[PDB]
Amino acid sequence: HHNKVRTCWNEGRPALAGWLQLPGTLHAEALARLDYDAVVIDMQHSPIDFGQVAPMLIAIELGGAEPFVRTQVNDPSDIMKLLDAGAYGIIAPMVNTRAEAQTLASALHYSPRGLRSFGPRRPSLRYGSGYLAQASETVVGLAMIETREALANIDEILSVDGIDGVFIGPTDLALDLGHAPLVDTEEAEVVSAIAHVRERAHAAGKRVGIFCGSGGFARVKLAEGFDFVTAAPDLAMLSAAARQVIADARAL
Amino acid sequence: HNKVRTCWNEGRPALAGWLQLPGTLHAEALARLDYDAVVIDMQHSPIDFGQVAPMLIAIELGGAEPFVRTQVNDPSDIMKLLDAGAYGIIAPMVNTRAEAQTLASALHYSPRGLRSFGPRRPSLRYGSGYLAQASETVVGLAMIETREALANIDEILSVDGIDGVFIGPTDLALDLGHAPLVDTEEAEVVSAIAHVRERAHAAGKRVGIFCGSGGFARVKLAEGFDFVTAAPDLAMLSAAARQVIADARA
Amino acid sequence: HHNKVRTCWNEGRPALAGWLQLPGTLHAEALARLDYDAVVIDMQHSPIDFGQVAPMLIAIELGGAEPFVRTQVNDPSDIMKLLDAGAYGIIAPMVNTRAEAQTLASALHYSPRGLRSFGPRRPSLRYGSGYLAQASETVVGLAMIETREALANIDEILSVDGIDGVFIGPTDLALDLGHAPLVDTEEAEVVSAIAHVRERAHAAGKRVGIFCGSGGFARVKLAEGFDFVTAAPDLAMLSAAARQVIADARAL
Amino acid sequence: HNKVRTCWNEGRPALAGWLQLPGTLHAEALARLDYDAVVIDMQHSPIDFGQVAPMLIAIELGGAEPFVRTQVNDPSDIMKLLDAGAYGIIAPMVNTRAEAQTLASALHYSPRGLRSFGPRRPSLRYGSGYLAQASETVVGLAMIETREALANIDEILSVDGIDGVFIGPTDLALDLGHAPLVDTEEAEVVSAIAHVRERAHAAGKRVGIFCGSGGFARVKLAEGFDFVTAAPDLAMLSAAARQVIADARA
Amino acid sequence: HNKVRTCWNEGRPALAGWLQLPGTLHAEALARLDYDAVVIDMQHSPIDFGQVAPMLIAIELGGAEPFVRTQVNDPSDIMKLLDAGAYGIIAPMVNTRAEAQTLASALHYSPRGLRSFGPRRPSLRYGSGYLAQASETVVGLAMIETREALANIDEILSVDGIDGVFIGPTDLALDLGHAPLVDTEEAEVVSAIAHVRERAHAAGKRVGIFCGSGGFARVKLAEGFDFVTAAPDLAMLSAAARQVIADARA
Amino acid sequence: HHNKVRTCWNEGRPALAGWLQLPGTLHAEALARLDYDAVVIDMQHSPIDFGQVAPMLIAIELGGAEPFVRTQVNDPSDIMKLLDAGAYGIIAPMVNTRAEAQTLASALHYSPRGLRSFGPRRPSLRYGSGYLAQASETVVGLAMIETREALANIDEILSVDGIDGVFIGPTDLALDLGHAPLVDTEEAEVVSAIAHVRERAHAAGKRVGIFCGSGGFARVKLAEGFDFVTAAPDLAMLSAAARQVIADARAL
Ligand SMILES: [Mg+2]
Ligand SMILES: [Mg+2]
Ligand SMILES: [Mg+2]
Ligand SMILES: [Mg+2]
Ligand SMILES: [Mg+2]
Ligand SMILES: [Mg+2]
Repeated sequence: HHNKVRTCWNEGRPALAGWLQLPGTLHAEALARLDYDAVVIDMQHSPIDFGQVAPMLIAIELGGAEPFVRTQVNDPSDIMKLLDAGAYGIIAPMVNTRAEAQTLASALHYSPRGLRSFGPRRPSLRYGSGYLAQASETVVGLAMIETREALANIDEILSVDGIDGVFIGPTDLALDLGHAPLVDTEEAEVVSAIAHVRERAHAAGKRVGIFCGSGGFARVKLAEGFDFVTAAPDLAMLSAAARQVIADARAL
Repeated sequence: HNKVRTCWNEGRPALAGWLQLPGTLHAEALARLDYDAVVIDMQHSPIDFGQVAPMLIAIELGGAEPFVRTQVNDPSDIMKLLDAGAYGIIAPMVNTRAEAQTLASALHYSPRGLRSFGPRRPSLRYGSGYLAQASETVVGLAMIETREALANIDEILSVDGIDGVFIGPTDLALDLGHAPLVDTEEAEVVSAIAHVRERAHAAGKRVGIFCGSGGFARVKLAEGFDFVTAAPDLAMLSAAARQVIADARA
Repeated sequence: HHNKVRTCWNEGRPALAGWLQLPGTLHAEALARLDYDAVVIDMQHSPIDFGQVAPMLIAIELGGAEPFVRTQVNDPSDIMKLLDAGAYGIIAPMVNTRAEAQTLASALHYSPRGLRSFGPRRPSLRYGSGYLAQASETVVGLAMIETREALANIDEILSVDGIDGVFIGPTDLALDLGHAPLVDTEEAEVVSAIAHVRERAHAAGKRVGIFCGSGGFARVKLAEGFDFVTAAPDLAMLSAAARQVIADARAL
Repeated sequence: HNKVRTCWNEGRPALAGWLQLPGTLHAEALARLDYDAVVIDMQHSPIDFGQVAPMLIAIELGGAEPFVRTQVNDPSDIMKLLDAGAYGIIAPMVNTRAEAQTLASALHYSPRGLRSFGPRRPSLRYGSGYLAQASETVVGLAMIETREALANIDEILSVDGIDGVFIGPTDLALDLGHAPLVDTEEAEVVSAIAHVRERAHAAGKRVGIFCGSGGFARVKLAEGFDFVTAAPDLAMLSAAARQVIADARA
Repeated sequence: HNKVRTCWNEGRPALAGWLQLPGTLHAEALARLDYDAVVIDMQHSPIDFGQVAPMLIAIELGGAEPFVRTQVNDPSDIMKLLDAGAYGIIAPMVNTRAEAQTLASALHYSPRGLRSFGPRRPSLRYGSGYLAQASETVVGLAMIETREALANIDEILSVDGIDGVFIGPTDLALDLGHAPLVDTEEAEVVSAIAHVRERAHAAGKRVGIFCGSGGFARVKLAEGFDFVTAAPDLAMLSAAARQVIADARA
Repeated sequence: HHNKVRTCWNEGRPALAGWLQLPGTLHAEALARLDYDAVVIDMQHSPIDFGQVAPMLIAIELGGAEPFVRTQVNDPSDIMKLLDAGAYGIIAPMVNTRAEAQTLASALHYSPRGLRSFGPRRPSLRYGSGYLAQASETVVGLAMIETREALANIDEILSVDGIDGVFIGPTDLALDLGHAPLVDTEEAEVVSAIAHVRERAHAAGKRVGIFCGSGGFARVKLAEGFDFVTAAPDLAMLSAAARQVIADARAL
């Protein structure tokens, strides 16, 4: 009867999250049982549709981790349907303006605080009769910052009461600033942009998250005071592991 | 051409992946690494027929030979996988000559076996001359994972219509009264594994083995195993995630 | 070769409809074979995606009931794809303005009456060569009224020629008015709002539907002159039935 | 712990749900009611392996022990369900001691049976010490639904590796030449059902029964049945919908 | 009523479609053409149980009798398809009287067979009086596709609980040592096919045959075949696409 | 390592494409192996959802043909998710204005040329390390012209740099102009409209495609200089073939 990421935050500690681009329940449960506070299912840069995300949310919850979704788009009706299927954290792409941040906030909260439609199929099963009283606290909402425009509008995005804060996509931010879309990019202008967003989030009393492609990059981001750190995509970790196993099998 | 059979014909072993996670994306990505084949496990996984079918397509596009470790040595199940573009079969619990003959029966059209004719995907890969070459397009391995199979190894290896045997060493360890540890050092299990390899090669047959690590796979290749699997997608992914979390949390 | 809800209406009788939040064809056919005129598949407050709705529409039609969908969102392209898969009734959420009611109407009718795209895969199989001539009559469209704004705009929503009328969500209307989201809410302000919408729909020569959580509430709504009454969600009926079976099994 | 086995160890019977409708949402909701277990029917339903797999997860999250009534007493099918987190098995058409031995063979690792080792989901629930306790994590019941099974009840009950028997009373009614009515009052069927219960308890074994109603389930619990199912999701939902329509239409 | 059985009772043969492509849309569209039945092939296709279930619904809505050609003559597989609204069964590799008896056992409730009782979809179509008429709602055909089946034709035809036999002429051609060509002119295959038809009609039983073309189907109907399939969705679609491309490219 | 449609165009030859409304991989691979340059999966006038399109794209690529998708809607996030699943051609419906053509272009190209989000799961596997350098060339984008409005705005639609050109839906264009939605319509006003669009596309140095319901109509469109010709829908070809087989089986 608590959001595990929110419990971390209430203790003044960051949350470490997994990141799934591969559909299915077995790896979802296994990774949820490791020392992850949450597991983010990526519905943007993956082949995971609604049909496949639904049982994965169940598997992550059984594993003991908070099920999160990175959506395809900041669409209120998509986000509401994931909340009612037991997604307890939302990362919405391409939040570039206050109005887009208000669109995300609108989907996370029942009236009067937003316009979330009422039919909480799975949250009512998890939280029971006392769900509606605490519904807003059961859900974490992060607006993605991955453009020049979002960078320019960061203080107006952070002024929106109904979002917990922001989630940095460093590779898309690198690409939008005219740099190589490198995994864990340390391009100086992108590093400055990322530090600026982190500073503005904490100045506004808001949370800041970041996508990492490695444990090493995630350690530095945790040391820099990021509230929500993801590492690393199941597909990238599996491909790296398989390459290494093959190299060791084939070695002289 | 069957890429495993090409390895063997060029005097080289095959290195194979091993999938317990359903889905096409990791299947294609691992197929594109330096694997000759990728085995889809339909026994110790939740992969049903519905999920295996597009995975075989994804492995083939990746450039690796799609293999299936079946739930059971059942001829009709094996025939449906062959017609869906499974070009290698590893059948569990082949403990007798008669069970090895049941496996062979499913891999070959009449007169050599009783494979039913309707090759939906092989006829697309191989074209109208598929029948003449059908037996050579498929690799069949009988699993050795019991004391009984170990006792009957010579009679299993006498069946002309299987390429040879595939050692399941965790089940073999368990059936011998030892811990079911992958890549075991247990003296009796190591002796039994070497024995099966020696008997397979003495009978002019191929021998494969399931491995949990690249380091163990290297030794098995050096010992002369024809078909070496390393390592299950789920085991590799869990180990990689544990390590990433340890690096993140210092 | 008739919409069964439209046949009820042409005889001056209301239609009684089922309501499915559980995916699958077996309960869909079984409930379609009961004394329901239609069966609504809920794609908003359920885990039912397009992949799962498609065979359910087939099952409801075989059962003898009119297949309806309550969509996730009033999106024309979503609604058109359901019509071409054999959805013969559409209930669109969050129709708060005339322009939003015009967006719903646009999806239900071929040019010149709307902008429905032509490729009627399943309706052409049901209706045969005479489909295009009667296509608009084969489909029932209802705009959902579940906000203060929709209540304020009810006469402008009802002025849209291409919708059959409106569908009241009483629980969301209760929540949006600052009341408890109760099943079959009788909160006085919500009861007044609901009676107002019914009066305005019938004054405009339009149909009014309502969601019910019970047979008892549905009987009253039919007695009040509602044209389209749903009762009750498969999940709620199944959970209530299971609770009662367990209570009888465990009794002294 | 296996929640049915905990009931039994604390001298209480288990009350179970029964699912013929595929999907996770009703499975979790019913699991969260006062059911000790929820049986997924893979025989008299359209539930295939693809659909059962996430349902077992949903029941476990709900707090109930996930059970499966299989299509057939097939060892390889049963082993794949155990490795997907089925913690109870009800196998149809167990008519002989040999068929009861086939069921037991699938539930236990060597030396006690021939269960293949690769416990994907049980190793996640139970951790690295799963092998030592694997047999106790699983409840196995042989179905009694024929005159033959009734005649062979003592020989079926002599098999040490099954917890006991599960009466399918509609099929038993049909095979005795009576109407296949659930919760039957047919004198001969009631006598046969009481006989099976008496013989199971005399052999120190558990007895279960399929029920169509809460009222019949109450009597079966009062008679000393260890495992009582009431009632199928489809039958409960159809009855509830008929009643709602009758109330709506006056 | 079973629409194939209605044809037969009115002294007419049935013409059937044949589906190797999964999905409901083509299944309903072809069901609405002048086919009496539509066979879903679960052997030489990637159609699993998950995909067959909604296809049976789609064919029934179309107005044609839904049939399944199973992967194997397995009673439990056949019973699950009957309870999902398969109203015709074509079982492969029926080579002996005992195998024909195994098919009959699955199609009939006790006392006539051992069909398990839980008719989910037939009870919705036929209502509470389904048991009394269940056997007549289902058409059962044993496949003849081997020299052995040909040799045992009289003993196969002696089994009262099958409507008759279904010739698989490509497999029969292959097992006789000929090219597995559909609609073959091979003298010995044509003689064997006529022989099976003559023996089926002499025993008061029905005979069906798989055809690759409308022209061959016309001849088989003129020869007195009771159940004629023409032609597989995949073969018809590929031929149609080749022709469209030839017309487009001049 | 080339888009097969783009290779045709670079040789000054048109591409011939298949058209799939039936879900599944087996017919997709079989048709891909015929003398088609591409195979279009229709996600608008079909029951094919994302879950079903994903393995079909794999099957078409294995067959040797370029996998294309006709989307349900011109939605950037939908189009991006198909590109990352190995859709290498996009046909977007209801492009009626320059701004709508700019919305399509925005989804097909990484920054600076558009705003495509970076996570190319399947294109990175096909193209390897040299993908980002050539990413825009790997993808073909066509705006659908199927309304009066699109016809009126054809030169403004064709002025958008980031689209290869346009795709004519002749049946929807017939319907929107107040004519019968006939397969391969030769309604004089529709034939004039279609010739006008073809002339304007080639005057702007842009490509023009067209949907055909027959090989005979496709031959004429190729002879008229259309760059991209589809013929014919799998469902229509299969139903026609089945009718003919039945007629031959039943003939005296
Ligand atoms: Mg609402
Ligand atoms: Mg055959
Ligand atoms: Mg259109
Ligand atoms: Mg084993
Ligand atoms: Mg039974
Ligand atoms: Mg992005």
